[PDB]
Amino acid sequence: TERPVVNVPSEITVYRGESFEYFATVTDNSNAFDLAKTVVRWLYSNQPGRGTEWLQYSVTQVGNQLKVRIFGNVPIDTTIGDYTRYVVATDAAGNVNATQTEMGNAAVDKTSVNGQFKLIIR
Ligand code: NA
Ligand code: NA
Ligand code: NA
Ligand code: NA
Ligand code: NA
Ligand code: NA
Repeated sequence: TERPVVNVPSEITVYRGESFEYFATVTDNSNAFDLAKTVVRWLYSNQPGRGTEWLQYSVTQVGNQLKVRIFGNVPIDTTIGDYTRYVVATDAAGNVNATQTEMGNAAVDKTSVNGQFKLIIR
């Protein structure tokens, strides 16, 4: 009950040669966040990820929630396919919606964590 909660589109579809601009939301029972530790990343590191290096995000406080803008410009030559990515949010007290251990276990087991989504390039 102390962890923040992301709502993100389960499948974010982007197209070669086009930009995109999707939104996710974070809520927390404390109403307060660590915006510097709220990120969009691939599994392995706090980075956008190989094959999706153009994936960008921004974090804004709106009232008691976070607005997470997920955006970028997809190069015309980008490789098509499907990638798993993550919105990892931190409340002001340092609680997270998903830990790296939870993320790693889900990736191996083919299960999911809060904030996980599929990024599909067409
Ligand atoms: Na909390
Ligand atoms: Na949801
Ligand atoms: Na839902
Ligand atoms: Na554009
Ligand atoms: Na709240
Ligand atoms: Na961390």
